[PDB]
Amino acid sequence: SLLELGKMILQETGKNAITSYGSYGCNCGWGHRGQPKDATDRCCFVHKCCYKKLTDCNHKTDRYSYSWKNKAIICEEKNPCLKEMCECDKAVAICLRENLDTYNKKYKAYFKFKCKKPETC
Ligand SMILES: CCCCCCCCCCCC(=O)O
Repeated sequence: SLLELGKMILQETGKNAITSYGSYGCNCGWGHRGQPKDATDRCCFVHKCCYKKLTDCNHKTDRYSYSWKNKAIICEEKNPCLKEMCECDKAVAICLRENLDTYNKKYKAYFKFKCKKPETC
């Protein structure tokens, strides 16, 4: 669920997920995908594409089990779909942390309506 996603992003990036990524670029947070503005935004593009494959569960509302042990995310979910959801989330948290070097506050509250049509997943 969004609960787990936000906890993973805070643990890896050190940033509040809604404030920093809830409206970042053309792909992070609310809305749909678009042409990424930078690397942080490409992370969220990949994340949303990763979510489209989850037909047997709900990425928004269904919670799953995971641990923050030794500064690393471990998915401890046995439900197959919720397991894929956890790995989708884990991937974006790690990806965003890796691109903290090029994170720019200008994209923080992006006007997502002017975003260009996204490429296919
Ligand atoms: C625990 C706090 C709840 C935050 C959950 C939403 C996460 C922020 C949205 C941006 C993540 C992304 O799209 O890559």
